[PDB]
Amino acid sequence: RVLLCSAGHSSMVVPEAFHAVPEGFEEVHVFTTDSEKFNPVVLNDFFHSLPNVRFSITKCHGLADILNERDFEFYQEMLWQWYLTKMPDNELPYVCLSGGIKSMSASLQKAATLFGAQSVFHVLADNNPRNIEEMFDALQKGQIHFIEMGYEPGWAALRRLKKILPINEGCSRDNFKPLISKSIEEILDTGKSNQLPFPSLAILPPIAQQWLQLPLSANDGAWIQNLPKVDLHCHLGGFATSGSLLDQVRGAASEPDLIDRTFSPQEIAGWPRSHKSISLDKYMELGNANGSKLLKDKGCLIRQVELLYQSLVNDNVAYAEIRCSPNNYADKNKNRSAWVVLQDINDTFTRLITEAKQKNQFYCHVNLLVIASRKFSGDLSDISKHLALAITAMQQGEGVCRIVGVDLAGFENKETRASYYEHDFKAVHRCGLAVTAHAGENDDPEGIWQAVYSLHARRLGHALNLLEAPDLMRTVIERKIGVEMCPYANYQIKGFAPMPNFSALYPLKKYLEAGILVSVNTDNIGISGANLSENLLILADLCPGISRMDVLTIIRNSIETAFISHDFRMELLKFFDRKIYDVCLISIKN
Amino acid sequence: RVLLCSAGHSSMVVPEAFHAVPEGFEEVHVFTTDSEKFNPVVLNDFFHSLPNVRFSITKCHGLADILNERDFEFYQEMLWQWYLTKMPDNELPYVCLSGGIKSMSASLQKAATLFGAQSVFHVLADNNPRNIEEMFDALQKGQIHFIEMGYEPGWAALRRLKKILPINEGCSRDNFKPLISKSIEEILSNVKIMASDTGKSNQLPFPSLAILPPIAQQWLQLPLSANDGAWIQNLPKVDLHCHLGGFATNGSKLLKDKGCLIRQVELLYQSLVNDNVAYAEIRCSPNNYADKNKNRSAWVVLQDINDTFTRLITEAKQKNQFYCHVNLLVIASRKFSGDLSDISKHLALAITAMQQGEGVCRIVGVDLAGFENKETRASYYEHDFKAVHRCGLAVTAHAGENDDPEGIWQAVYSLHARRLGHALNLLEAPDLMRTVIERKIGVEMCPYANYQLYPLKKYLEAGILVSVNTDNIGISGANLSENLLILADLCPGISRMDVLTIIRNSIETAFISHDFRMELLKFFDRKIYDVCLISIKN
Ligand SMILES: [Mg+2]
Ligand SMILES: [Mg+2]
Repeated sequence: RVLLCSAGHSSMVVPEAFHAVPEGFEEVHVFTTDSEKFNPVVLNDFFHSLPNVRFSITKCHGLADILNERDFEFYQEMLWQWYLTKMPDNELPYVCLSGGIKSMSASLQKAATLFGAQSVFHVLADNNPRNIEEMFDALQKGQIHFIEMGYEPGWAALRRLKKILPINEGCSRDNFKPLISKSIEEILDTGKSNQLPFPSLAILPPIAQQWLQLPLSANDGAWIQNLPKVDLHCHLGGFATSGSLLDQVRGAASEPDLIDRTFSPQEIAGWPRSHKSISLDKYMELGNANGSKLLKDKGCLIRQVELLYQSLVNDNVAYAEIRCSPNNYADKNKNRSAWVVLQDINDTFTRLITEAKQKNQFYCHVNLLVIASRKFSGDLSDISKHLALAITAMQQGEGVCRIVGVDLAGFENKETRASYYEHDFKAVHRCGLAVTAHAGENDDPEGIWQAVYSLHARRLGHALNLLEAPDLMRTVIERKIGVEMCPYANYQIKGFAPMPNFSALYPLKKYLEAGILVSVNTDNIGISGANLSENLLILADLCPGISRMDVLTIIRNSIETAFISHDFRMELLKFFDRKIYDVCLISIKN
Repeated sequence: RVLLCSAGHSSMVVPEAFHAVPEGFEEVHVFTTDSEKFNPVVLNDFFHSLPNVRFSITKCHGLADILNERDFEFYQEMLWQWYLTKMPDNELPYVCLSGGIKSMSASLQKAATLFGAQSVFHVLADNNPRNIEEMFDALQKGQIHFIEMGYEPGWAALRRLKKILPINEGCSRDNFKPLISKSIEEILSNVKIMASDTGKSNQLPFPSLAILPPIAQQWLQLPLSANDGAWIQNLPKVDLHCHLGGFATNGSKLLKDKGCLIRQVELLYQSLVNDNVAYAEIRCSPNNYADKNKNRSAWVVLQDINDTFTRLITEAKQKNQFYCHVNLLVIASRKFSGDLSDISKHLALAITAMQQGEGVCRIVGVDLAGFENKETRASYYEHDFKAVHRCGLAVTAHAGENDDPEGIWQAVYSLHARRLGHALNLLEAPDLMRTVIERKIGVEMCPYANYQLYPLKKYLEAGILVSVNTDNIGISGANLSENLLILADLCPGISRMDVLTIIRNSIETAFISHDFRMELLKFFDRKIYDVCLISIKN
């Protein structure tokens, strides 16, 4: 073990602390001011009798004693740097405070309680011995007291500053940034006080408990990636659109002869950070290289599903729901019916889940979503076909990758407000499925009312114009209705701050403070060119002033709004709680 | 602003610390041991020179100095106790550390880190001044120096130990108890359990009261005993279903006048506060109480109810004493054939009444109670509810006691009832269980009402947001604390955790605004924390 000490007038308190553990101590490292009242020769001869005990001596060069604010802050930053440098890599260092005047003793105590120490304590003797032949009988008589106030874990993970900040033993106060000063300066609203999800978030030391409340920044990439996230609006057809993913899915086709390798979607400057707003038609056009024209192949379908699952696992996602269009990928020529396609995707996902779980690795439990599209070019019987297919998949029953519900989506040019397609949606609720609705992407605030009150839809897509219907806000809020929303996709197809020639503000922050159960999603990964992590991170320059804890409550809302069973909700909540606790403990160790 | 400092052998710290802040302070408290070396006369006269600010001296009885482990632990306990009796109620205080020898300096810094402080600092003087005039002189020359440390927020949950013991009327060594040691050991054990185990580490399913001692959590996991009556009485509660007219059992025959209604409302409020209930929703019958011959319309009666309730709420709040926010629900008695327009009248009255706006008490929803029958199903009144949801109201229902499961289904889906009354036989339709589960439709079930095997346990296992209510206090002759008490013997194997789950489900199913729900969550969390932390000792 390694012990640390600081003393003033007293010269050999370190030997007194060296008997704190009856077994003994292994390493000794003492840091103190440049005052001459400390005697290094006595400590040297004391520790020379024990060669097996390492004895390293360091002093505050250029500072005999603390006298003013500048001297105090200089000594504080140097002892901080020495403390980060000198602790054991995996063990908390030992430390004692039986010596030194108030300033350095308090500074070392605060540094120890902020980083952590194996045991801080005090050693006092009744007879205040001056020579070793005195403290020998002082400890023999028991006069020396081993004053210990309690174990001090500190922040179990903060020492990343040892590496992210280069170790510089020789330096002055002229160049140092106290990140801790910024993390302490502003700590203490009702919301951030009591919207704490994941009850274990009350357990982290007050440093982390308040750090979670700081505004989110673009430099938060590793931490946001290391969180377990949830995606609820993902289109499988838009996963692979270009690049290595497209090459891999194309090469896995059963018959590569009929693979159109000539088409190539055009580039958008700065994509995904579009230099200007884009229309919906071109947004679908960028996904023309994939979709249904290429995914008819069974091998292509298997490769796409496996690649999507692998990417979802790589993005640290723990639960997801996938929107699929089984009818679009059916082909009667090869006896590839829509039901067969859905069954194959179910078996593939179940096999992937089982093989990931059997190895006790990280896996994202995945459930499907069927798409009852607007059915362009008429032929609305496919709506009933899709509902029947979903119902059959739902009472299929056995398995793990279950179908949870249906999705209604499509173009808003037809002006469908959940009334045209209401004539058949009555039967689905009897079985026990769940209904979403892509409503009001750019339409009037009227259709959503029937979408929630006649369709009984528990989720909404986008609905970015909800801010102008406060009456709709109130009824949405009381009914606990989730709102799926895609940051990058909406930003690209509509335009929001801060790109030039636009004044529209992203309604996310007001949606959160209102209390709408909004869950951030990614829509089409390949076309947008951004995974869940990037979509979450873009909120920094999308909605300024947002804090990490709003992200945490967004994740909690995403858990809440998923069409899943109760017991699975408890288990997933427990796993998310533990994982997120470890993440905020260890990842932000920076 | 409050200054706290330790007194050793010299009067150096206190005046320089008091004048260190340019604005100055208002309350200053200094802690010291039983040592006769220190003198209080200088500080006494200095603070008497400025009597506008407050000052006090606390002496650690029976301890002149620290000479062993027992002496130091006793001093630390009394220092922590003096600190906790001396937090300002809301704001964090300032701390000066330069007093005493390094031992009490470190103890005071530990106290500041543990309980949080506004801005702790150090004070040093080169010339070691002695008497007031030359302290002032040295401060004139700028020899004074304040060494600011930082701003510790501290453990928010650990500022709540003032409730268990402000002071033990000057405890002696014979009856001394290390309560602050209990606090520090509970928090360190919680952190160590978090860091060591994983199975216990991840469960944590509740509002972040995880910071109780592990012994407290183990006691909570234990099943209810019939002797926990004091504990449940002390816990804040919520009564989402209470009928005003059935308290003094009355109603149509007696309450036609005005003074009787006022005294009934006051009695209901007094009884409701008497049980420490923080929130309740009341269903009333304005048409049953109107008197046309006296020019007493139903609207007038409802306005009088709202006015007396909000007046009482304001009166209770002005005293800063514990008060119970109450909202009103307009009943729609299912009178069937008689005066079929009464239903439309009641809903229209509700829409008009909820729009009054100003008033802490308001109308948040309507009720569908009345004579239940197949003809009285939800598919009979549904022509009239196309607009109650349009104006943003809320609807409850009472079905399942003798009705049919498809009636419950249509009530859930046609009326879009946010809540539900009774429906004890919901087990026999697992499909209905799933429908009520995923839609998060609450259930209001009163154990005494059905008492006059109970499946509530199975309801918690499945996941119904079950709320326990009084229905009608008077005819049942029991309050909500009694209702919670019957669950012990009435349902064996019920754990004290499920009582808190019932309370939480009740506060989620209340027809309340988002911000009001947020405030109620915070207040409920603080109150349950305090009450369990107090009651675990006894
Ligand atoms: Mg979409
Ligand atoms: Mg009742």
